[PDB]
Amino acid sequence: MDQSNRYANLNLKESELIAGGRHVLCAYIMKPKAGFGNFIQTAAHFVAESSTGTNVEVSTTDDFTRGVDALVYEVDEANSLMKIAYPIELFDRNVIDGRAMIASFLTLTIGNNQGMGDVEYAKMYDFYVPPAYLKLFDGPSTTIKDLWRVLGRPVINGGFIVGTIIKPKLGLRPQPFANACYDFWLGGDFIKNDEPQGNQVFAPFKDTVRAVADAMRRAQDKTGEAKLFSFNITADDHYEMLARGEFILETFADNADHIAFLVDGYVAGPAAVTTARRAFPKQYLHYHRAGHGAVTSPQSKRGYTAFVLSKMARLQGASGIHTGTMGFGKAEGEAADRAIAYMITEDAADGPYFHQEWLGMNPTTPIISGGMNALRMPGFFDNLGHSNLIMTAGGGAFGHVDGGAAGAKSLRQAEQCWKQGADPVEFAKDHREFARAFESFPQDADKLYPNWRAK
Amino acid sequence: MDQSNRYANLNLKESELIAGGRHVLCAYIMKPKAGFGNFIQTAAHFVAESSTGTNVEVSTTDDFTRGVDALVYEVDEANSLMKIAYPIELFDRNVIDGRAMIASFLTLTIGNNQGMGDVEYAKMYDFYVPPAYLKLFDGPSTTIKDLWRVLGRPVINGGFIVGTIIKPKLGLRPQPFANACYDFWLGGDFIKNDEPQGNQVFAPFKDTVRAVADAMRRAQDKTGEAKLFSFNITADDHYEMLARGEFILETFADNADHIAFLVDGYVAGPAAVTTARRAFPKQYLHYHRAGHGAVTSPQSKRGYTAFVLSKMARLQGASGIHTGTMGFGKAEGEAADRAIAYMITEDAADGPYFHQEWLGMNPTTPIISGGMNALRMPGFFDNLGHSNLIMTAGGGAFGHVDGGAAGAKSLRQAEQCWKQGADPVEFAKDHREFARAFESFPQDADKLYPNWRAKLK
Amino acid sequence: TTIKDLWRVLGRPVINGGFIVGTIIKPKLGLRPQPFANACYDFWLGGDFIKNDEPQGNQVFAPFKDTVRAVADAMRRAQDKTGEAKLFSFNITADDHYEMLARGEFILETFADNADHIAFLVDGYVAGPAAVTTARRAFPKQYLHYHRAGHGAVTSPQSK
Ligand SMILES: O=C(O)[C@@](O)(COP(=O)(O)O)[C@H](O)[C@H](O)COP(=O)(O)O
Ligand SMILES: O=C(O)[C@@](O)(COP(=O)(O)O)[C@H](O)[C@H](O)COP(=O)(O)O
Ligand SMILES: [Mg+2]
Ligand SMILES: [Mg+2]
Ligand SMILES: [Mg+2]
Repeated sequence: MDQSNRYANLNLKESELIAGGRHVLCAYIMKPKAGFGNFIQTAAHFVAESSTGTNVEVSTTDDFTRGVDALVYEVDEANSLMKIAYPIELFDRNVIDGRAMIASFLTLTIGNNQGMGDVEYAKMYDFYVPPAYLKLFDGPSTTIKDLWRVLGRPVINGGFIVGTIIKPKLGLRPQPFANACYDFWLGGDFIKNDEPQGNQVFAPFKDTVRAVADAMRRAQDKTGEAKLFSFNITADDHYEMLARGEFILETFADNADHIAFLVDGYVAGPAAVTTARRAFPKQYLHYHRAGHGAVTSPQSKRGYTAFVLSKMARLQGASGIHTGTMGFGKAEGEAADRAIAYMITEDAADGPYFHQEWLGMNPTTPIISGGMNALRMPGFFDNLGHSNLIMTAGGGAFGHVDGGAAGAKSLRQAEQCWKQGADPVEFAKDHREFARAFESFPQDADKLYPNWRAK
Repeated sequence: MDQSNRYANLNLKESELIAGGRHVLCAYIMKPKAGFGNFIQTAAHFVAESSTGTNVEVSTTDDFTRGVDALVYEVDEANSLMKIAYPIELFDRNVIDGRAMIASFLTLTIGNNQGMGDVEYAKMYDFYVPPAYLKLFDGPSTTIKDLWRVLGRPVINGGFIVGTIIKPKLGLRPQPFANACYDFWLGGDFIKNDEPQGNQVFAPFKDTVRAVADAMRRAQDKTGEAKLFSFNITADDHYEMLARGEFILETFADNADHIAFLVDGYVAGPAAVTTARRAFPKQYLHYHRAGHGAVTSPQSKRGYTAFVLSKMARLQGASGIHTGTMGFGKAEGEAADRAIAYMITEDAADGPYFHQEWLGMNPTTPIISGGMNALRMPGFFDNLGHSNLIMTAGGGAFGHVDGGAAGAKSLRQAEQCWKQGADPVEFAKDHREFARAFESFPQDADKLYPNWRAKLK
Repeated sequence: TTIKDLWRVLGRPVINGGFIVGTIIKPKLGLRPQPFANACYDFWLGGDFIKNDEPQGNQVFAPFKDTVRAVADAMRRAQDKTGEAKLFSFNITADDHYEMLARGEFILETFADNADHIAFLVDGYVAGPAAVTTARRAFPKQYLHYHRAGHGAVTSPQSK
């Protein structure tokens, strides 16, 4: 049944909808399935299933309901483009504090409409949130500044935070785990649990946290420098997350503010992210996005993009989120992904379709990870334009021929090489650890630098 | 770099892995991306990124780590098949009660491996959980039995629960909302919040809960029959969910056991499902899967299938989950989806690759929804084989020409027609509400029944 | 929770899983933490199930947490020795609702991966239904073991 006359108003202007500040805008790449309605008809049903309607008319509908209908206000069949305007009154609010929830946003904009039989596929590429709705989100409470302050760095442009992931992903018992932490910290700043590390039977949570706490104290006493750790506290059970978080902070004691909390936000869900954000607002919230690739991949024409996921995470209150290597690492990513970083860091930025004013909402740090090492870093920073971020290199550090500590220093020197604007191969002649990264990863060295070995 | 020698052991036999009861098995349909390694090489890296390794060798690796490596134990490149065995020691456990978490299962089996550059796509179609890992999951604490008991039905095979969704999806104010609830309950049993309904500014949560609570009392007093309602309590904030849930139960008072709690488990995540499951174990947990289509659709070759999503939901403790209309409704689905229903309801069932014993773990109700009406119901039931379930028809009920109450009765009579094995058109001549469903949805009636008008009016 | 859940842990059929061999640690009171745990290990070499005698808890000569830790170790040792699963029923009876939570919560964390091997015993007749309900609602996933000490005062045929 055709509901275009109700759910479609292409005479509406995007500029006025933004100026109004009473609508969330979303931009989709949608394709109707063969044997049903044309583009606007299918788009109309899409809007219905995403706001106020269903697949048939019902007597219970009144004029007030019609007033809050979402509306397709712009379409371009030749590019499969479909823009929809959602009145902000549609989105659910907390009874307890009147604040917004991303779960309601997801349910309407990217929920049931992903299972429509008359649609072949549809994927959100961008969305706009007006001021009245934006200010109702938590936003980040801790930022990279709080990490800079702990490291004794300038709170403004404090610079690059050298990081790694403890590898193997799983298998290290408590003390072997802590030993690797100590080694890396002799040359680096930051360490995160690999995403699945927690309370495995061969590496009990409390024993590992205790061993790492010891390793931090030993490393700090040895180097005279502050060291950071990001603990995975992900769990199905809200109270398990609290239990883990509380034990960590008590255990680390005077080093409690050296701690970040990692949450697998995509698989555990927004509910888990909000648990950490609200229970531990004074601890850096580290959003790990494992599993996101199922929808965000360009290979997928469903769900939403990495850009959308990142923008949402900032609203949820992620202190930092993985944004990818932007084509310079091992995972799917493009140089154009730099736009994602700007969107989560700046107070004003452009998306693929919408300009977003953030109204002083705190930034989310772009966390760079995925097959990175000292050799690949200069190219990466060139594409982004800055190094005010956290970069973790698991294999890149612990895969160094001279050990984790040397690996750490190679990452440090790689960024110093870019900041000096020096040539990597020439730079290497005065920095062994960086030069030794060439021998550690000769295939990367051969591709990135053609004749590094002779020179 | 090639890691086949470490992460691949094709000499392992599946029967031994199952008999051992120390491995979670997963079956994927994977395709390597062009310009990298062959199938087994790509499969090896996939396993590494899904268990103990990364894209390069590291000095920190010891033999104990190698002892817990996941392993590719079966492949079929001509069919793009890849089976992986995960040692159960890899999966995270709660510090507080030593129980399992689905979040850890997802992180390893379907996490980082979905973003691999050397893989074009990979999708989980089935998984096996041994007893030692299975018993560590919550499982459902409430089942349809408890809804049957309230309705005064037999607790075993209590039969069909006539349901609907309040439509419009959003827009009804508290009392107009409650009025629609009263109308439907005159002929039906069950009503659920549409998935986004909650605390909208035009329909305050507490005002609506109070209005619906009043409507239930009026409808039950009117019909002398018990009536059920499923409230959406989804929220980012764990404490918001508790606040909503606690207010509902107190408000309904002596009808508190008539209440189910709906959670948008896919978009809100397992954390939200577990909050409801553990805070309110005595209330029927209604898992709404909105958004699942992004990965479960056959159009997608990433993530996991609807079968996997449903199987996980049983472990998480869903009292019921939407399983789709199996090709008979408005959403993407196939007739073969009946197998999903069997997997979540039976104590033993076969998946696309693995046989699963549930060891007495409680069943999860298949909740049928999505463009269903009285006309489409007989066909759906024929494919499934039973009607011991909940079916909700929003448009099918409130889209009835004679109103929501008539709509309810049409759904009731439609199911009565299938169990009696009667001819729908002939059945209609003695059942008005069912007959009026033809005139309500003539397009469906014309295709499903060719000359109903001649046989009726 | 039912016997089905105990059968599942023991690796028995969940339907008609059969006889669960059990005992009570004797002396009723007097055993210090390690001698207590030693008796647990001994019995578990041939049996499945062990319950605290009804008054055993936090006596000054057998601190609760010290004993819980010792039994947990004994369970691991017994299970490693026999390759068989072992069950224990801890008395968590108390006047104070929050004491019951404290005992139960400490036990489950301590036993960790063996947490589902634990049953909770409550002296339901003398402590009352309130204590039974505390355990039932706080720990629905743990086998609730109702001990009826004192019941004889009214239930005895001698009493009318
Ligand atoms: O498990 C891993 O692979 C990593 O620890 C990187 O390890 P390596 O440094 O050894 O590659 C990260 O979790 C991924 O980068 C996540 O991907 P993303 O940031 O794109 O979400
Ligand atoms: O919002 C809706 O469209 C529904 O209320 C159906 O309404 P109608 O009865 O009016 O069609 C259900 O939430 C969908 O069935 C969900 O799909 P699924 O069950 O496949 O997850
Ligand atoms: Mg990782
Ligand atoms: Mg719905
Ligand atoms: Mg006794």
